[PDB]
Amino acid sequence: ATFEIVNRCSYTVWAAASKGDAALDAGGRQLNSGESWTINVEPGTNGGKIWARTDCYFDDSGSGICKTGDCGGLLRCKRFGRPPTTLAEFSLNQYGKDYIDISNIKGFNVPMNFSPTTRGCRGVRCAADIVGQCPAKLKAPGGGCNDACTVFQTSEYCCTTGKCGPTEYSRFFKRLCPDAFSYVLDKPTTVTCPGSSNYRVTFCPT
Repeated sequence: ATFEIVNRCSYTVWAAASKGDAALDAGGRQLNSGESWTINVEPGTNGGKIWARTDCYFDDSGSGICKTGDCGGLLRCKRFGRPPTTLAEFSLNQYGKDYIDISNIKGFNVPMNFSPTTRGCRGVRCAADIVGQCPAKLKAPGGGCNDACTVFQTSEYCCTTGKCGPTEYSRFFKRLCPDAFSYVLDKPTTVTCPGSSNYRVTFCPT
């Protein structure tokens, strides 16, 4: 499957793509404002994620640090990124269909559109100014808007027991971005696409 990753932000981002225990494609790359990077994701990938990282520094070996979304200090991510991270999430070729969503469960750093480039389903978007409107207690000093689990480490926010409800903090993310997951047991905003669809992830779509 092809994913075209487009940075429409005025600032540089370092895109990342992983399924948690491996890179997808090269796993990460710098995208200056306006740049596009097309990756190939193996059919059947379950639990893949694409995200932006901000304010990164990498040495010549590809080792360094990012203020949001850092994946063990690597340019080329093999693992998931440090919150806060707006997440484009997908599982491909799952009994004939693909499943996509955007999630704010690990917070928000950069606005995103995640859309098919092929027929048969709709995209999803979370492009509100979540960072600017972020509740004071969720603001990440390093940049971005943390989720409440990350900040407070409670069963209720992290849904540890598999029982949790919406919270004042989840409702903030849901108000600004109704079409993204705001907490683990949110009413799903997953889109079912034809199996083997292709996609585009656009940072700062508006």
